[PDB]
Amino acid sequence: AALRQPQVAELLAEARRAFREEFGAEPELAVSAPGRVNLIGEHTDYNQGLVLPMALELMTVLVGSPRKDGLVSLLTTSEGADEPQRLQFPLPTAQRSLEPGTPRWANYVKGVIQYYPAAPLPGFSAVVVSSVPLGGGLSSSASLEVATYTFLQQLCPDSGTIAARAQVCQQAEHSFAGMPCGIMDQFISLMGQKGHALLIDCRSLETSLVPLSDPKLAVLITNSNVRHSLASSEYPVRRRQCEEVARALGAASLREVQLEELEAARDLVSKEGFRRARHVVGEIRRTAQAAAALRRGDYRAFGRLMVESHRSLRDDYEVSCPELDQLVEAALAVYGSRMTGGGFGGCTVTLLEASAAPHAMRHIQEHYGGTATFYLSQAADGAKVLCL
Ligand SMILES: O=C1CCCC2=C1C1(CCCCC1)N=C(Nc1nc3ccccc3o1)N2
Ligand SMILES: OC[C@H]1O[C@@H](O)[C@H](O)[C@@H](O)[C@H]1O
Repeated sequence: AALRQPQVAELLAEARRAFREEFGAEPELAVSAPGRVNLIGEHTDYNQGLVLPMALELMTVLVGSPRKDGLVSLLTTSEGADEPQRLQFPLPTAQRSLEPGTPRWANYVKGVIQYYPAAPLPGFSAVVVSSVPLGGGLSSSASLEVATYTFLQQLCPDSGTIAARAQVCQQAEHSFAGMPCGIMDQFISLMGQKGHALLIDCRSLETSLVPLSDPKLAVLITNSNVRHSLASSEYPVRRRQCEEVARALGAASLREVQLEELEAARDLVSKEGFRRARHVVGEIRRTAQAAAALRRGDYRAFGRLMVESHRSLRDDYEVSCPELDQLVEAALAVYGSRMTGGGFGGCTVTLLEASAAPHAMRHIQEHYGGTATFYLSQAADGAKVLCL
């Protein structure tokens, strides 16, 4: 109906024309980094827990060339970017360090350059494009962080690990966008592989690539086209009260605490507090079950754990919103459905039979009060490079 096609050949083609227009030469490099859907394991990554994301064909592309003048020149063409669409700045030095400011989309690139571990980092000219809906809950900011990082490696190869690069991109998000994210979005955008979900242990940083082949099974992502104020503001608050519980219970994280251990600890925590822990502590177990459900290829089954996720995010972690609750109702008539990412708006993810839709999308559009947009998501590759 209103399914947005990933248009990735078109997206690279656009970036290249805009580059040749803007800088008077053919760009030497293309990189991409995907946005992401989390299938299951919400608000667990910063509780040293488990997540089961996959990477999307929705991506951010940098096309660009090194410079010799030690300065960075950026053009973005992504419609929703705040103005101006261009920014230049000198590379940071021991004296001058990059600072967050205006425009906001540039803060992601600045952050990553500021924390890039390797040297010498030369200047560069780049066009930035993205088919990741900006602020839609599919990690537009992680795709731009990891796209930038991936471009910096072509200018000055790091001798790093996947985790060190994820932490760089994550620090850019903390310091330059004031968003105190865990490691999920960066990790999946680095490490995603076509036809696989990526089970991440956010305690050990051991990762599994779980085949998601079977073409009988689809993932429908539905953009609510809503972002509530509470989003930016309430994520840190949830994180802070996850620390208080861990503090009180002598646990270095909520990973190390067990549902039986917290049931017996109702006395020692807020009703807000216990409700947030029964989600996390719970929400870890079900991601482990889901993982072991995918592997066994039971796609009805971890419906339950997915719908169970949603209920718990909505009733216990209190980070759903009426729009998310009702896209779920609309779809859940499909193996399953739940909010995905940080919540207070953005997208749901629905695990249906490929054949089922586009009845899901006749029905969601015609039973969602807001504006639905759809992606039918193949599990995608992570960060990529194409020499031009
Ligand atoms: O305002 C917010 C708060 C919610 C989270 C968030 C945003 C904005 C910040 C900059 C203006 C647009 C919206 N952008 C992103 N991600 C992003 N990915 C991009 C890829 C290419 C170009 C620009 C990009 O911005 N995320
Ligand atoms: O599942 C909740 C997730 O929210 C994301 O939007 C954030 O970037 C992740 O680190 C994770 O905390």
